[PDB]
Amino acid sequence: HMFDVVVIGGGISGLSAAKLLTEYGVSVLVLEARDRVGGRTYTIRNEHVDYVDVGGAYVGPTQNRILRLSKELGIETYKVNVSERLVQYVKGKTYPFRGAFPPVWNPIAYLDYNNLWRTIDNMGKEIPTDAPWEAQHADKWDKMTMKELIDKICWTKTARRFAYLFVNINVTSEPHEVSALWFLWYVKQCGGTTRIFSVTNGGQERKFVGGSGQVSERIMDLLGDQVKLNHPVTHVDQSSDNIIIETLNHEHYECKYVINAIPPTLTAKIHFRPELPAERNQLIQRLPMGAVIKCMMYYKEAFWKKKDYCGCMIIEDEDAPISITLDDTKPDGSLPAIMGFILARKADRLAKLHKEIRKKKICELYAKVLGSQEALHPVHYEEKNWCEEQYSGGCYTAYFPPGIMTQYGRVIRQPVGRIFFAGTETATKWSGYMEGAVEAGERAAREVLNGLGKVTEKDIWVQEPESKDVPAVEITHTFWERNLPSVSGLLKIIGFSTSVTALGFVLYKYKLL
Ligand SMILES: Cc1cc2nc3c(=O)[nH]c(=O)nc-3n(C[C@H](O)[C@H](O)[C@H](O)COP(=O)(O)OP(=O)(O)OC[C@H]3O[C@@H](n4cnc5c(N)ncnc54)[C@H](O)[C@@H]3O)c2cc1C
Ligand SMILES: COc1ccc2c(c1)[nH]c1c(C)nccc12
Ligand SMILES: CCCCCCCCCCP(C)(C)=O
Ligand SMILES: CCCCCCCCCCP(C)(C)=O
Repeated sequence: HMFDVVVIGGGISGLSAAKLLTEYGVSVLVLEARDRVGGRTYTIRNEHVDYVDVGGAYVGPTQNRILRLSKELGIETYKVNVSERLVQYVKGKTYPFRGAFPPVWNPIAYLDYNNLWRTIDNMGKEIPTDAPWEAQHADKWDKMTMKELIDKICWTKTARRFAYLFVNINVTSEPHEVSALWFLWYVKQCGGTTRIFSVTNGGQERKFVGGSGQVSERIMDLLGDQVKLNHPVTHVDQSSDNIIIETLNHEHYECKYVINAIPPTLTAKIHFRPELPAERNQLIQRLPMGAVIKCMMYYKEAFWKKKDYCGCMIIEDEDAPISITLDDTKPDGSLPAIMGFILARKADRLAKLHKEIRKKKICELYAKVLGSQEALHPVHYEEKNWCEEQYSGGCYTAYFPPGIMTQYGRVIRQPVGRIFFAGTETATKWSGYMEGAVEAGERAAREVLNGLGKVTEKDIWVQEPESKDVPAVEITHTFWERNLPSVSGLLKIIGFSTSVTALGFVLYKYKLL
């Protein structure tokens, strides 16, 4: 019952924190609300699936903390399948393709699309990773929704529609719901558009053998009985020098420091004393979670592979259940599966259906999309609705509605007295991700170790050596990607050379050429 540190939450962020503190000889108790660890990562194990991640799954280049943390725990990664053709499903029609983004054949649409990604990334360049509210344009951009920005950026309908999907896919919410400032920041802090969206050399490159649930399971092993499951913290009281923590079953723990390692929306329910600053209380009640239902469809045979598809479908169609999928076949070829997400508005919609109506609907879309009736004969179906996770609030992460970032956002990871705040939402790189959970756990641990006098100020924020197993190849854009004009830019240029072609006709008739 008496510890130096209590960590509230045994997600990756909380366990990381607890694991670091333990290395330093500090006593830590982790108080985990659920009957398991790992939080928004959850590897289910039954004999239908062997194992499957129903929560966070993927890792890739530049995600150095999670790779290092997982490697040290004896967890191996494997590459996501992209040997075959990706597909785009738009307007009833399936378009196979290669590369990260679907091809845009229409020349004007192409300039639009191209300019959209470059502009997302250039606008990002201005946003400080760790102080987005300090952006030169923070106030202006934070007032916009991402729908407004997209519609301001994009002339074509294709580009707009796609960009709205891009939003859904990344922040599992609707572009009208999210600040353009926060969204530009969110893609920036994941490496940019190409890194965030890609499989190869991107955030979706890899998965863990045996599941990402294992990152948390094994740290809980190392911590032994220093991790208590079924202890949701309901009160935290730092009035006196021993902080008193109370759990839902009325147990009391005391400690010198607390690391809050749960998302904002759950932070918002803890009864703190003294009360948190009023900015902070506003902040943490105004960050909603996104909406995802992760659905895994199992088949006997990876029939998509026969048709030369990898199982990655980018599904751009309002009435389709799923938005995006990946092959989820086991690394040795066994238990073939498609992983699909139901995202944003569509998740809230679909969640009101029965499971077997959701199943049926997904199989039908897949038959349609992959053009094969074999899609209608799944051998098993696994799903997790994160909207209905009481100790998660939703997935993958919190979004910032317009206004919130410049109004209350500065204090997102500021300590309140001896309470330090971890959780992926407070990470500055790959925040929203398992990677950002580790950055944030280890940095809060270090904030506590600085307090205990065991680590210096300089040492709180430590950069991760690059993984040698999964190194980061640099994202490059072609000459044409860099320099093609936006639609609007075309018009400017064309006006300049219709004009001048005219003057070369004035000069030619005058004969002064
Ligand atoms: C469907 C899904 C897909 C995603 N895909 C990916 C992916 O492919 N790659 C990736 O990197 N990330 C992905 N993410 C996000 C990733 O899962 C999270 O960013 C990461 O797990 C968050 O870690 P955390 O430690 O910060 O928070 P959490 O994992 O939420 O940990 C919080 C912990 O606190 C507990 N808790 C809540 N309230 C209390 C309380 N009051 N007291 C005590 N404990 C409490 C919870 O039970 C939980 O165990 C996804 C998440 C989901 C749900
Ligand atoms: C471009 O194709 C995909 C496939 C899966 C994901 C994706 C893009 N972006 C994702 C994110 C941000 N999280 C989980 C899965 C995916
Ligand atoms: C002046 C018109 C602009 C020219 C650009 C058109 C590019 C289309 C072909 C590239 P893709 C392989 C389909 O992405
Ligand atoms: C003068 C206008 C015509 C320009 C030709 C268009 C070339 C597009 C190729 C696209 P990428 C090779 C992927 O960057």
